[PDB]
Amino acid sequence: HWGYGKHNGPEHWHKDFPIAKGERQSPVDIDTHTAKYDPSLKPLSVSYDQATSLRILNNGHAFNVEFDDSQDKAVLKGGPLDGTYRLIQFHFHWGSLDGQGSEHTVDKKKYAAELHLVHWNTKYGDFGKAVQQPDGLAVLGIFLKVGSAKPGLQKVVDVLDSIKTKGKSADFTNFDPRGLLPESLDYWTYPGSLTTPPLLECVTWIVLKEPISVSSEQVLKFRKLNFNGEGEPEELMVDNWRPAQPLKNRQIKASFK
Ligand SMILES: O=C1Nc2c(Cl)cccc2S(=O)(=O)N1
Ligand SMILES: O=C1Nc2c(Cl)cccc2S(=O)(=O)N1
Ligand SMILES: [Zn+2]
Repeated sequence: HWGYGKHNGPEHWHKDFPIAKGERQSPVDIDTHTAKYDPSLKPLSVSYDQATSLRILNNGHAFNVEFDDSQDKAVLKGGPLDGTYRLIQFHFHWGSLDGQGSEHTVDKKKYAAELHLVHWNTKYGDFGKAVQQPDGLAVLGIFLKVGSAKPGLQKVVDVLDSIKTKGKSADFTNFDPRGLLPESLDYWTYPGSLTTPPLLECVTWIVLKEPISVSSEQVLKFRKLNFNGEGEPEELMVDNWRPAQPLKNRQIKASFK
């Protein structure tokens, strides 16, 4: 099964998922000098006030905080998007060391981690239908650097002990994802894909320019999670990131000068 090890990692994924070598794969390096300001891009609208978190799951690849997406409660609109996209889950990718972990890079710089807030286009009715469409998902990507703690992350950090191993879940209600956002919503955007199998080319990527700061202790706790199930040999959940993929025939657009 695919993963992040030497014998099942990103360089192997194309054998089961040939779209891994496709025309709009993610992540990519964001070359800040080549991204063009697009004055027709609108401000992002992030409307998370009525978000209903439900559960946190270790799925063997990351941990996902899942939301009730059966109504328009937490939605992303505006920016490059047409229509309304509903928040379904968020998760992170992170490194074994503070010098790596993000999937997107900025002028080849790797951040310590990257947050993905995953939303699906309500015109397709459900997430499974949306991933079959070129405009089915919008993923809001936020970089994490190590410095001061992020207060709004701590409730996530403190439940990770209860979902150490693959397949474990825990109740995770009343979590407010607004506490994970930076001050500015300036962003880069481009068309891409899921960054794990099935690698479907269904994502409008919206990557915020401003990172959030998390503490060394917060990210150290991410690194105590396990890829393995309970009662299996312990393999720390670290370096669960895909490296940058060829940009090919795409342009990255900036919302800001
Ligand atoms: O600014 C840069 N940051 C890097 C990081 Cl964070 C990791 C690897 C390579 C680079 S880089 O040297 O290409 N230039
Ligand atoms: O690793 C990732 N896997 C995803 C899956 Cl499986 C579903 C949707 C969005 C993502 S993601 O591209 O945001 N990052
Ligand atoms: Zn992701």
